[PDB]
Amino acid sequence: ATFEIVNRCSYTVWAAASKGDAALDAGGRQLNSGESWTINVEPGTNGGKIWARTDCYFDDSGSGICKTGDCGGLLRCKRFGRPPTTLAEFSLNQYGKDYIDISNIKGFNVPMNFSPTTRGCRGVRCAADIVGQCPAKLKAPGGGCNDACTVFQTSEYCCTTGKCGPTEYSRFFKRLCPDAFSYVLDKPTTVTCPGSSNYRVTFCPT
Repeated sequence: ATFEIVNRCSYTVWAAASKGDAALDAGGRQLNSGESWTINVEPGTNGGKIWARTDCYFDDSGSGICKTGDCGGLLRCKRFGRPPTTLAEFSLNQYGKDYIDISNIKGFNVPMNFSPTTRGCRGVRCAADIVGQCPAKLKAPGGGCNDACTVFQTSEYCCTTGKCGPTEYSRFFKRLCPDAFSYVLDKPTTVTCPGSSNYRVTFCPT
């Protein structure tokens, strides 16, 4: 499957793509404002994610740091990134269908649209100014708007036992972005697409 990753932000981002235990494609790349990078993701990939990283520095070997979404200091991510990260999440060719969503469960750094470029389903979007509107206690000094699990490490926010409810913090993410997961047990906003669809992830769509 192809994923064109487009940075419409006025700032550089470093795109990242991983399934948690491995890179997808090269795993990451710099995207200056306006740039597009197309990756190939193997059919059947389960639990893939794409995200933006901000404020990165990498040496010539591809090792370094980012302020949001850093993945073990690598340009080319093999693992998931450090919150806060707005997440484009997907599982492909799962009993013949693909499934896509956006999640704020690991916080929000950069607005995003995640849409198919082929027929048969809708896209999803979280493009509101969550960083600007972020509750004081969730603001990350390194940049972005943390989720409450990251900040407070409670069973309720982290849904550790699988029984949690919505919270004042989750409700903030949900109010700003109804179409994204705001906590683990949120009413799903996952979209079913035809198996083997192709996609575009656009940072700063609006």
